[PDB]
Amino acid sequence: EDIPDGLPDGKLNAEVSAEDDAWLPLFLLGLYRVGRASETAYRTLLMESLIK
RNA sequence: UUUUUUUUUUUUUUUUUUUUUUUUUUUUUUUUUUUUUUUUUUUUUUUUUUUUUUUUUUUUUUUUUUUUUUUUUUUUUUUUUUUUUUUUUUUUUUUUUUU
Repeated sequence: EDIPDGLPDGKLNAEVSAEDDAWLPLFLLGLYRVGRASETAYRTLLMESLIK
């Protein structure tokens, strides 16, 4: 269901990686769970993410 | 290995003794750490007796409203990758015993 014209405002391009797929989608999906937390003491989910 | 009082020279056995002694008593007197005399509330000028009082007052109550120091919405293990579950294990051993 290709979206209508709401294309985001991009920025400049950094150094080309083409290899970070081993962590970057996992990092975003785990950051979703970290954002779902509500206690600062329960921010050990972030530490578990970094350990992972 | 050997041993088994952290016993022992032989003597001895009151951390007793010159002799004399025995109130860490005594000059003789004495014996309220009493006393000039006379006194005896560390009472008193006369008044006086709420460290009461201007009058008025008397929630150190009140603008009107109000009355979870509740609430975006959604929610409700300050659970979870999967797998697991002696903060057990080389093997051999098992008085931190022995000449």
